[PDB]
Amino acid sequence: ASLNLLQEDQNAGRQVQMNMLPVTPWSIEGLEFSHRIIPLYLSGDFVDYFRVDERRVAFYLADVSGHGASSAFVTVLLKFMTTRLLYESRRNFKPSEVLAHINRGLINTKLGKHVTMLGGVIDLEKNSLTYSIGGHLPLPVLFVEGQAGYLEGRGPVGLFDDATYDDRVMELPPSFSLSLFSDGILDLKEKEASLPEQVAAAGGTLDGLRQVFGAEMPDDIALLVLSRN
Amino acid sequence: SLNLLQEDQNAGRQVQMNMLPVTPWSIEGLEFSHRIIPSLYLSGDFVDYFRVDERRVAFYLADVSGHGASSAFVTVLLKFMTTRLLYESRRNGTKPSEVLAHINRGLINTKLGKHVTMLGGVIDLEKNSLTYSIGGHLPLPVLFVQAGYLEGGLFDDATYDMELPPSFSLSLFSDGILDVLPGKEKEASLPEQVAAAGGTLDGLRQVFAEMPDDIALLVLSRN
Ligand SMILES: [Mg+2]
Repeated sequence: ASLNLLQEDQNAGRQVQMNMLPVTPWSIEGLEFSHRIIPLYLSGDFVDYFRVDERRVAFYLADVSGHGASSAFVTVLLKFMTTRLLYESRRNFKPSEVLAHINRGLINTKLGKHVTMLGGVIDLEKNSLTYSIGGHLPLPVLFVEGQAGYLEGRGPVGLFDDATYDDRVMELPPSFSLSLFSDGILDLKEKEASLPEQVAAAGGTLDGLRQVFGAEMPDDIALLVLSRN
Repeated sequence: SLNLLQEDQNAGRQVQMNMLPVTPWSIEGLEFSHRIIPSLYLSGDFVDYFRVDERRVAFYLADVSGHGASSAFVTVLLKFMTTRLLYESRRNGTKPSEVLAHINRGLINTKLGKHVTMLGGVIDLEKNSLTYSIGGHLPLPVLFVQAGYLEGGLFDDATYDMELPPSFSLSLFSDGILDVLPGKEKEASLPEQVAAAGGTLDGLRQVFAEMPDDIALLVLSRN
């Protein structure tokens, strides 16, 4: 079947991204990392979290412009740049500077695609969380004791040559649950921004609640939940 | 259903159409021309060639494992690494094998089951010297003057490793070969033969399907 072969070609691209993303649930030093990406097979949403010298933990949720194959190639680039930077530190950092490097790579006529991502670096020893948002995507929702709210911040998404990126630091309670979301919200533009903050609270902050969803979605949907308690 | 996926597949095709240089493009007497014929829209075969301080020129022909979307992702990766390294290098410069190694380190460990097969070459315009470095088992480049092969990476190993005539025409080829003939070893001694008796230019490559494997060829000519 003609459709058969191209669908085989598409699932070869989906199968290839599954290996690229880390495993879940993955817990270290009390922090549990869990992600759920729901792709037309090839997604523009990609989440990645890696260990750094057992002292610093980094993670991000990125969504490339639109969806499908076109944007699926950019997620490949991001995973390369990130892991590469670590090795680039040599055998022998404000995240802002990372989103900047991510930015420079995109600008050089690289498919003319821009990615919106939320970057977060956590110091395990001093319970410090330094997050840097570069996109206009729905802010992160951290959860404490039955209540949740947005960690607000402004900006460029990496399509301008001048960074102008600003990142903020925040300390972590003994029991916390940060949640990162993609463009999809259905799971009034701004009356829909208040839903996630209230819905995430009232609902089980664990990924277990997020898994319950499994007719495709207009835009790719992907979430990352970091919790410790 | 199918029409939607077709429109998504065509998007990945148009993005790679601009990703590759224009043809034919000639500099200092050297004419670079390539012809990539995808089987399923998205191809694993990618060719690229760029200027380097107008003294040295780099070119390569890559074939990622298999074909389609899955392998199409790696080509974008190769395209980035190369143009980025030149921005990294700056003044000092410093070997096609050394770059074949930078590409090597990036792919392994960050990727599973998608190794690259490449024919690397850097030519010094000033002294008429071409430095070739092959890392894949793909069909050797076919020299043109009578033709002939040139003597010559998923593993952690890094074992990756000439004067040129006044008139010459080197040609790189993919793993795919259609000879419309009845005749592996005999099909490897034929390219050198068919390439000679046939017009060395892309002109002939332009005239002449689908799978099993994607087909792409790079032709560097000088006369
Ligand atoms: Mg999107």
